[PDB]
Amino acid sequence: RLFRKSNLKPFERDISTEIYQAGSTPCNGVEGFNCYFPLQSYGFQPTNG
Amino acid sequence: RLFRKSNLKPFERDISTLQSYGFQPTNG
Repeated sequence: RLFRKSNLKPFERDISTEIYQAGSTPCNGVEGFNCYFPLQSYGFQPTNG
Repeated sequence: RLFRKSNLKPFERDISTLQSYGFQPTNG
């Protein structure tokens, strides 16, 4: 997760995966110019740092 | 909007993000 509505309390986890709205204009649940999905993936390499 | 850090100056709008609103046809 990279975006959230607010901060997270200690020992609290969240499962819901919806597009995180940041600059209004709801994106009808897809990636948007203002609102952005907080759930992304890592890229791992065998020869990275 | 129902929550904010402080009061809003006149003729100032904010786009940063908020709760949805419900309408009924047979309401008051």
